[PDB]
This record gives sequence, C-alpha cells and structure tokens, in this order.
Amino acid sequence: LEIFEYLEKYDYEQVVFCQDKESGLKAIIAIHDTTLGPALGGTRMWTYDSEEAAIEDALRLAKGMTYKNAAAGLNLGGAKTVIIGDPRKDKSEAMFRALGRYIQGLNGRYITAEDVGTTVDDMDIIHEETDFVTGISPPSPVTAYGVYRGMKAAAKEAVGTDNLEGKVIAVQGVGNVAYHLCKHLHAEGAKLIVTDINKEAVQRAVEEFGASAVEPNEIYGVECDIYAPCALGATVNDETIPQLKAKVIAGSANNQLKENRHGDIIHEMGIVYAPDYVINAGGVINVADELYGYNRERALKRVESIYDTIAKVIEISKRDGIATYVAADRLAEERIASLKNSRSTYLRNGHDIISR
Amino acid sequence: EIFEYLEKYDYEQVVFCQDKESGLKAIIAIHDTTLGPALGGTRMWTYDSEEAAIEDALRLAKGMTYKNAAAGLNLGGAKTVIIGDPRKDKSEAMFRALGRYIQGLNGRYITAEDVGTTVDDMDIIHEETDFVTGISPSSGNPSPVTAYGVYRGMKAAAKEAVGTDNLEGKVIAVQGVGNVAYHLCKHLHAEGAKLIVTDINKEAVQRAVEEFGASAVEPNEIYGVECDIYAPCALGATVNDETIPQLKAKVIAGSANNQLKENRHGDIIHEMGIVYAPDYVINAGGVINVADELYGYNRERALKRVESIYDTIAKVIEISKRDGIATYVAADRLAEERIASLKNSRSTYLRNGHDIISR
Ligand SMILES: NC(=O)c1ccc[n+]([C@@H]2O[C@H](COP(=O)([O-])OP(=O)(O)OC[C@H]3O[C@@H](n4cnc5c(N)ncnc54)[C@H](O)[C@@H]3O)[C@@H](O)[C@H]2O)c1
Ligand SMILES: NC(=O)c1ccc[n+]([C@@H]2O[C@H](COP(=O)([O-])OP(=O)(O)OC[C@H]3O[C@@H](n4cnc5c(N)ncnc54)[C@H](O)[C@@H]3O)[C@@H](O)[C@H]2O)c1
Repeated sequence: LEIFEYLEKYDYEQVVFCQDKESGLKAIIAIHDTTLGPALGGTRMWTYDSEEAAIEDALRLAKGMTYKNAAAGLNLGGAKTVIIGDPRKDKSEAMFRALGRYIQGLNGRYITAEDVGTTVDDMDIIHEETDFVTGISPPSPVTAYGVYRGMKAAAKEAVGTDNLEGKVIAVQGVGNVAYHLCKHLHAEGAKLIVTDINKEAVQRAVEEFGASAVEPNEIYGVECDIYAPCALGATVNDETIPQLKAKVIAGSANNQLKENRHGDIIHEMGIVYAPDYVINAGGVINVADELYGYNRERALKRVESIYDTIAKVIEISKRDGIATYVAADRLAEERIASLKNSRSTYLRNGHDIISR
Repeated sequence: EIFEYLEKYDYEQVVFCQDKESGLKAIIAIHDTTLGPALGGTRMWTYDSEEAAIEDALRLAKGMTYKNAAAGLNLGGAKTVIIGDPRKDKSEAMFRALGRYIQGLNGRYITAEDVGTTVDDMDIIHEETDFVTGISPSSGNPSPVTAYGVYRGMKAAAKEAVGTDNLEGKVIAVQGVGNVAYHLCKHLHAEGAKLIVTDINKEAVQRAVEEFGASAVEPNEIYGVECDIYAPCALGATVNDETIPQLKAKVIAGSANNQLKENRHGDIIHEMGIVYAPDYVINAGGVINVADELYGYNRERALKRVESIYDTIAKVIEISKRDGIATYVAADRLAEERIASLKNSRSTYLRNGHDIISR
C-alpha cells in the first residue's frame, strides 16, 4: 500500500504498528484526528485476508470514530486498533499486557475499549498497564435505547409527530441490541415486524411484543412505515430501496448505505434516514461517560440527546437541501472546526477528559 | 509485508507520523527498548519509494540497538526517517509537528541530528519535547570525539595484528580528510605515525600534507597503497570483492558506516589475517557524546566512555579467536549478551526505579 498518500489525503495524524513476539501480537493503532482531545476507539481482533486489508480497515474505522465522537458531542478524536488474529485461538494475557504498554507508550493520545473479537476480560488485562481504556466497570441495551430516541426524531419529520402509535416498524435482526430495542418500541403502541437467521430468537420477539415474523429476504417489501436494520450493514442498496415501503430508516447497524449515492436518492424519494453513526452512538457515549467518571443518569441523558442530534441533522437536510448523512458529516466537521477556533486561547492549566 | 519483518527481528513499533499543513511524512522505527529509551537520529532524505523509506528506517533502528548496546549506553534502538528534500521541504511547522509526535511517545523515543537535519532543526523539535539531544545554542562537537573514538579503536586493533598499541612508525591510509578524518590524523601524526591521505576535495588533502607532512594518492588507488592500517573515513561498502584483494594493510579501522559491503566480506578478511575493527563499535564516539548530553554533559566522563572503545574492540578481538568468528559477529554477540544479561539482572522490582530520563 501507499500509506502516507492516504494519510495526507484525509490528514490522518499517526498509524502505530505494534509487535510483541512472545505473545505474537500484531496491532495497528490508527489515529485520524485528536483536535477535540484524546482519540477514542475500540480494539477489533479479526483474521484478515492480507496485512494490506488490516491497515485499510484500521484507517477506515478510525476516520469513522472521528465523526461519531464529534457528532455525539464527545471531547474525543478518532482512532481504532486492529489486532490481526483468530480471537477463538490466538489471545493471551501477554498479548493484552503488551498492547496495554504500547497504549501507555502513547500517553493519552489513544484510549481503547472492546470491539469485534475483544472481551471485557481483554480490556481488564490492558487496564493493568494503562488507564487509557474504558468499558471495564458498569453496553448493548444503551446503544438500543440510543436508537429508541433516534427513531422518534426521525418519525417526527416524515410522520409529523414524534409519537409512534399507528406506525409499523420492520426490525431486521433480533440481536443483543435489536431485542432490547423492541421492548422499548411496542410499549409505545407501534406495530413490530421482526426477522432473523436464528428463528428461535425471532419467536421470543413475536411472543413477547406481538410482532409478525418474516423470512430474512422479505423484511424490505413488508408493508411498514419505519425500517430498523439491527443485524447487517450495506442493507440499503439498489435492490432493497425500491422494495422499501417505509418513509423512515433508523437502526443500530453500521454502513446502512451501500454507497454514498444511495443516501442521495433516498432523500429525493421523501424517505427520512437517521444516519448510522449518529443514532448507534449510544454505546460509545456510555464508555465515553465512564472516563469523566460514570453517572447512570447523566450518561443516559447524553444518550437521550441522540433525538436532538437527528432532529438538527433532519433540519440541515432541508435548510441546505442535502441527504441526512451529508448534513451529519457537516454537523461533525462544523463542531470540530468551530471549537478548534474558540479554544485556541492559551491557558497553562488546560482541562481535558484525562484531567478527571 | 511489515509485521513479518517486525516479528522476524522482534521490532517493537513502527510509528507513521503525518501533518498535512507542514507536509511532514516521518517513520519513527523502534527495534528494542530493553536497556531503556530508544535513541536514534532523524534522517531527512529523498526516497525512490515509500517501501524503501520504511526499509531504511527499520534497518537503521535495528542498527542503533546494537551500537548503543556495545557502546555501553542505557538506550535501545530507533531511527526517524522523514521523506523529503532537506534543501526544499523543511519548515518550523514540520519540526514543531514531529516534536509533538515525539512527546506523543513520552520517552520511548529520543531523537537527534542525522543526514539532512541541522541542529536548528532539533532546536525547533526541542520547543515541543526534551526527548532530543545535540543542542548547540545550549553541548557536543561532535566529529572530533567520533575521531578520538577511532584513534582508541585503532590502537587495540594495532596491538592485535601488529603487536604493540603504539602507532609510531606505522603507515596509515586515511580514506577521506572529512571533519572526523582530519581530527583522527591530528591524533595519529602527533603520536609519530605516517599518513597517506586521499579525497575528492583536493584542497582538504593539501591541508593534511601541509599540517602533518603527509603523502597523497588519487581516490581510486588508496586500497593497493603499501600501508600498515586502512581507515575509511569517507564512504561505506568500501570493503567489497574489488578492494579486499587490493588491500595491503593488516588492520582496517575508520569512522565510516557499513564498511563491509556484504556479511561474507567480514568472514574472508578474518581468514586473510586482516584485523577489522567493526564500524558500529569504533564510530560510537559521536553517539556516546550526545548520549552523555542527556545524563547532563560532562567533558571528562564523556571522553572516558569514548576512551573505553579500546577495550570494547579488545574484547571483540578476544571473542573473534575464543569462538573463531569474524570480528563483526563477535561484536553482534557482545551487544546481545549485554542486552540479555541486564534484562535478567534488572528484573528485580523497584517502585522508585532509575533511568536516563530520571536524570
Ligand atoms: N452493540 C452496539 O453497541 C452496536 C454499536 C455499533 C454497531 N452495532 C451494529 O448493530 C449490530 C450489532 O448489534 P448486536 O450485537 O446486538 O447484534 P448481534 O450480532 O448480537 O445479532 C445480529 C443478528 O443479525 C442476524 N442476521 C444476520 N444476518 C441476517 C440476515 N441476512 N437477515 C436477518 N437477520 C440476520 C443474526 O441472526 C443475529 O441474530 C451489527 O449490525 C453492528 O454493526 C451495534
Ligand atoms: N562525524 C561523525 O561523528 C561520524 C560518526 C558516524 C558516521 N560517520 C561516518 O563518517 C563518514 C564521514 O565522516 P565526516 O562526517 O567527518 O566526513 P565529512 O562528511 O565531513 O567529509 C567526507 C569526506 O569524504 C570525501 N570523500 C567522499 N567520497 C570519497 C571518495 N570516493 N574517495 C575519497 N574521498 C571521498 C569527501 O571529499 C569529504 O572530504 C560518513 O560517511 C559516516 O559513515 C561519521
């Protein structure tokens, strides 16, 4: 790969390759931006096609977080750690003890947490070497509650009222998040239509909150007024968009849009898309509140705020006549840049999340 | 395939650093921090391709690990490679940015000058961090020390091949009269030695002929000159299949890096009875100086660790017989043994532990 060219393109800050032989650790800490403060991003551990793909993923996801964290109104930049390995096989104490040290070797530029293929017990070993790590002491139900709120503000644009009574919701997946979402939804007298590749998981959902069950590859064309992807990404492509009955999309899934283009057209069909990385923010917003020093109430109230973040993204989608994801991209950028100026005053006793 | 190369020689980190406003593209390679903070200079050169820049970084860092170890420093191996034309691409912003990234490593990496970086460069880096050495406005020389470093290294080499550590009456082929080579000659001449000097700057040669009553040879010829010691103080890979059979001296000892063009050239020189003072043990003087800058500079103690080079070569010479292996291999093992020996002897717990950073 031609790394530095990619870095100078989106003005990434650092890509930190870490290797301990005794453990066999091969980790890439990508840091895109630290303007708002320490880069927060999880440790992903997956088996990769090739080293080139691992580096690509790292950078992709970090540049991601920069925007999630910005829009969620956190004081944190964008980063993500990718370990190359089979989480089922290649993990050790040494592995996480080593990475921990490398993370303290960055002295607060990077803060990690769990992602795909890392337990808490993992972070707990990392915690032995450093405090630049979160999600160890009291995340799916919060993410889910995050959507519950996000859905309402989305409903209020395309529906006129933030009430969900009479609205039909197609809930794709009954995963850890989706399950907890449903509870909250149908207990406001909306109508739930559920689907999943684990059919027993579906049955729990139909039985508990009176949903209709549908085959995985039907959920799009179901007569429904809102769509909630909580299983798979790139679920909003040329094949599913014309199948779609709903006038509102809002779910937990990442990369809901298969290409940038699909957002642009959905806008012009009158369909109101709550952008992925604004909604699922709930989970991050929680581990983020862990660092300031956890408070259950205040934590949830910044999660509750997702409503208003969507509402503002919705507003700008009209006020500028652009797809909701583009408004969201700009909401973040505007924040990052606005503070960059407003904070460029000197203090010798400066304050950040690390000064807890 | 980076990670494979890293896991091969158990490198620790490769830190890619980029600030767009300055255009900085820097690779801080860190091979080992066993003995403590990795010390290594910032090189700034124009590179064929990004692949070659990463390769260089790793090469040079893995280098320092061993130089620092053998020189008896409490420092690991690192090197920073900026991709750029030092003549064109430099800015305050560039070095202000890199400085921050270096403080972003909080004492794992300590930088200094190398090819394509001024002190004024380090002075801008110093604005952002103290993990940096060779600051002249504040302080080394540092060429004459490197040179004195060789003077001592050459003596122990002479005593092995030639029988006495005196250089009186010995003829010395000094390839290059650079800033180091000159000051080496200064010591040599004033110990009753005889110099055969060569250089692409013919005025630099004239200074040497005039000041040390020295002989001169055309650049191409310095190898086959009838002389007792060969001292490469200009270019590396000067000990290749071309020059080794041309070589009349029984001792090689100079300031130049990568004196051996390939590993094998060391192996054969051993069996010809030529006594090679290995590059990274002899020229250590310069590092050993900026290294003493951090503990807090002390002219006497600084030089006395440089003086020690005599004994480091002598030990490398000893092991070259006691195990029957080329002097560079003995040097590689001298370092390894030290790194590993201390790794054990220091694995006792202290909460109030002491390192060069706790000066
Ligand atoms: N957990 C969080 O905080 C969070 C935040 C960001 C990411 N996400 C996103 O949300 C999901 C993770 O939530 P989770 O951990 O609760 O879910 P999960 O991984 O526990 O469950 C996902 C469900 O998707 C179903 N599924 C897979 N393919 C399907 C298909 N083609 N059609 C229908 N169902 C299918 C599976 O059967 C499974 O039950 C992912 O899409 C992820 O990208 C969640
Ligand atoms: N200065 C130090 O502390 C130090 C320590 C480590 C590295 N070195 C080594 O020393 C070498 C130079 O030391 P310096 O910085 O004192 O020198 P310098 O750069 O000040 O001078 C180099 C000299 O080499 C001569 N030269 C170049 N190519 C030549 C050739 N083909 N034939 C003959 N002469 C030639 C030039 O005319 C010039 O006078 C470097 O190549 C490096 O390997 C020096």
